[PDB]
Amino acid sequence: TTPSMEDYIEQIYMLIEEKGYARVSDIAEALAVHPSSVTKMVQKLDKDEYLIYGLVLTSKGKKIGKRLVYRHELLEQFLRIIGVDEEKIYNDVEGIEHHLSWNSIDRIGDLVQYFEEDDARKKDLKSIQKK
Amino acid sequence: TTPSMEDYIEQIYMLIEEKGYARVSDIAEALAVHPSSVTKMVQKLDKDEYLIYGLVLTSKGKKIGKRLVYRHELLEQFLRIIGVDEEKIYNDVEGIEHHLSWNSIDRIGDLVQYFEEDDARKKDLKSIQKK
Repeated sequence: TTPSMEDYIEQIYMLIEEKGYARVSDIAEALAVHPSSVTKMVQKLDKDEYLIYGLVLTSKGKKIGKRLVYRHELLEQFLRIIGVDEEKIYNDVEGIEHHLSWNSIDRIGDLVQYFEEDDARKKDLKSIQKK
Repeated sequence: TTPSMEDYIEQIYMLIEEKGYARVSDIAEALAVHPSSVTKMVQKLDKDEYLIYGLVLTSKGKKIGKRLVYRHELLEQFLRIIGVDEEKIYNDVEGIEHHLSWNSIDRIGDLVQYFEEDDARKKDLKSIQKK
């Protein structure tokens, strides 16, 4: 499960949910890569049984894809809550998402919940930045 | 300033602070890489003027090195504070450190300060994990 493989699974999952299907051409455009690079990964994803062949995810691929989408969203919410400039959030998440253990993701989930459940906490955090 | 280059500068800075100098053999062992690779990277750092040649950092290299060590330390503090298993922290930081903008680092700094000025906040956060 490499970072690249994860980016592909996350994108395929999102396209299926968005359009109802995922074409190699839409993946190439979404990730800004050459279609041959897409064909190579797709074959690896099929061999590793994450999907079949247009592109259809297996239960294995769907489970991981849902987790990857959840992880990405959680991390954007994390950086957003702590005050990171919105414009910078996507690129940072795209890079760090692949290097956090599930344990760290669980704890970041708790941290997000901590601030989401009581706005007063968000206000107090903001006060720190103000200094 | 690629992730690999940053790992090298971080290690060189630390070795100089640790032993007083940085041998190529020590950099190789520290990063678990073959000496040949170290030679190649050192030539690049020398060209980009981060150091001169044993290995002595320029003010440019020292400034970056200090910030990289600070960044790594802050990130360990952050994962430690939110409850990540200590054994998992180093590896997560090693990977995410290169993918966080300075804006994200500054905000994580404020977040760590937020929890440090009131133990009650740490307690409330821990309760969420406990639950």
